[PDB]
Amino acid sequence: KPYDYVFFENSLMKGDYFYSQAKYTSPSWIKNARHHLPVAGSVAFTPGNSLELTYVSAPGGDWYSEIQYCPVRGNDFFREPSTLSMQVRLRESMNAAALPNIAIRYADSTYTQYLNLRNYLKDTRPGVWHPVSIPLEDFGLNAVNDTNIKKLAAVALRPGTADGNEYTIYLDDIELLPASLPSVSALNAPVLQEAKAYERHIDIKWIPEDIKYYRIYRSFDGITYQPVAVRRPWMNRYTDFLGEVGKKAYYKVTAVDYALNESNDSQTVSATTYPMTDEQLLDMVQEANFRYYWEGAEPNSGLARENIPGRNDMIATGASGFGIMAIVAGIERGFITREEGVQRFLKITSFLEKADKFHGAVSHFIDGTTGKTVAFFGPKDNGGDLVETSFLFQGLLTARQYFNQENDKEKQIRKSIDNLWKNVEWSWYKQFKDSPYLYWHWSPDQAWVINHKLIGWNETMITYMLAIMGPKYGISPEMYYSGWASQEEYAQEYRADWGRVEDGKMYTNGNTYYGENLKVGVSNGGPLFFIHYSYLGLDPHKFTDKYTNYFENNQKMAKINQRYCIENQGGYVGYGEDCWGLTASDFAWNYQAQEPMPHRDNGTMAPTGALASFPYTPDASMKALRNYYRNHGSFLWGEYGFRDAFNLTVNWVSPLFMGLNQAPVTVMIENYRTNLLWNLFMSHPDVQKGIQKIQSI
Ligand SMILES: [Ca+2]
Repeated sequence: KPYDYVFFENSLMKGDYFYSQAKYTSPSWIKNARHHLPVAGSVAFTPGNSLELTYVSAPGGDWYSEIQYCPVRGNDFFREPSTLSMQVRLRESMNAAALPNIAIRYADSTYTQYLNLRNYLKDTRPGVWHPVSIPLEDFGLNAVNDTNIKKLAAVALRPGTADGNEYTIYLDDIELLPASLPSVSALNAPVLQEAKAYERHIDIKWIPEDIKYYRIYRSFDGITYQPVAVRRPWMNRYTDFLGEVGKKAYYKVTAVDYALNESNDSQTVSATTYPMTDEQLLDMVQEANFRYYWEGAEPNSGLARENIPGRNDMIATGASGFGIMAIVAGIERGFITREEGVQRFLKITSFLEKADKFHGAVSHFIDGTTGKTVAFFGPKDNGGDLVETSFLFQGLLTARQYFNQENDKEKQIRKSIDNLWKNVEWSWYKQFKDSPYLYWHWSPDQAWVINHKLIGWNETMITYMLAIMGPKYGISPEMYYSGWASQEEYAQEYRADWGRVEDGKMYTNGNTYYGENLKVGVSNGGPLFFIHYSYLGLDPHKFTDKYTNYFENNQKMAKINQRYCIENQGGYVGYGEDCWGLTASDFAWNYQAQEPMPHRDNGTMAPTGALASFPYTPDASMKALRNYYRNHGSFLWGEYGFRDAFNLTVNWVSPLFMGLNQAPVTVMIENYRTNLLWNLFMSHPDVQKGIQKIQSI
């Protein structure tokens, strides 16, 4: 599906808008918070909010503003646009010439020509939203399409007439649209299924034609409704964070087409928030994250999307393994029935049967509609990803132990998984017969070009575990020491290269951080997801190598991370006992692999850090959960659990939910609660054998 290339719809944060700039040279002025545009929460075309553009264009002064396109992982396919559409509202009547000049800033920081905004404003009456359409043509833009649209970095704004007066205009729904607006033959209300209240929020969900968005209406009395949110068609769900307990709200949803016609109302649903215990909070968090892998699954495969909003069709195989485990948990927790689960797993297993194999391994990314590998990370990564394969198969072997009933469907699930599992040629990923290491990747056409050795401490322990547990194409248990825990010079250098410290370059570490002596681990543990991914199924309580027991050591990493965060050397806003777990996520412009280390901390906290650490640091993780939900939920709690990351220091929250990050929360919560996934995985015969073999060295 194509996205609209949107510069602004709504700020997920209050106050100011991360993806904007506003600056000035006195005697001119533009209102800004840390050179970001203010977010007006009291006026909006698409509810939530709009951007406030309050300025003084004074003779001899200047101001500049821009609204920056927010890149989102996998947001690569867009409608071919012809127009820059905005909604513009003037607070006061004004000379139209005092309105801003407008341009588009390219990715290289050159600009289009500036146009007077007055020329696209039929009506300059204040206190009403005016649709504006600027043909891209008028900026002197040639044909815009997927190959070049991302060079349209920002909508730039400059003074009109320097008349020296203060004007406030509001800008909303700044986006590129096609010349021909998508239309719909009929514009029907979605079926609004229910409202589900929790403590601070109500979740509504509906079932759906190329509409623009759903508009959500809320009433506190059932009589008068106000528009509270919009949801794009890729989200059939809305999370209304009331922030208030015992609060009744009624909800009504309409569908809006690109012409901004509105369907009739859905049925009205209501719910009332109520106080929640920690148990209820765990349930809710597990459930919301589960949604990502259930209703949020790529529908053909049943598997986990890399991210939402992201590629519609691309599944991530590692995240899918995590999600598989989230789904098993979700069945046990009664979020879905076993039969629903079974149906999903029949689809999952049939799809994985058909997916491209690379010596039995899977690629990182697969197109869920075709089974074909997607070279999402570049043309070299177009074949097997053994680590992702291991994450997938950690999930599948867990599922295989779960679906143990003697019926034809669970038999088929089991059959399929056993065969998929047996046929992962782990040994192939040695590259050489005598390689001390597994390799991360193998390309069908470029062979070992990426050439990344699997060297711990990092996230890849389960890759070695599963490689060694593989019943047909297993590798020697010695590979755990020669590869994963390699003492070679090269492996030492590899560790120090990413770690930027010498600590843990010997696999073993032995240094103390925040009073915790870390037996194993690069630096003070690396991104905290290192103690999650390989330990969703592999029970770290039940694996001990010659250096350490892993629950003990992993738990130290969690505590170290929390203690770093409490200490908060960086002075980052909101870090503390209830806000910790530095780990990898997308941030504003790029991926970052954050750690409890100054050079890998910039104020960005991914909730998955603390939350998937539950089994290790339950109280600390429960504190995080409570904080994230009750204090930060207005921006941080969403339809698929917590947003991927947030940075209170720069006033940013992630626009996405990440396949990698949501399931660990469900799964590790579950392992803390019942040991479910651990017990499942650890009961697998091949798993037991491999562990025995490794521990007997
Ligand atoms: Ca808006």
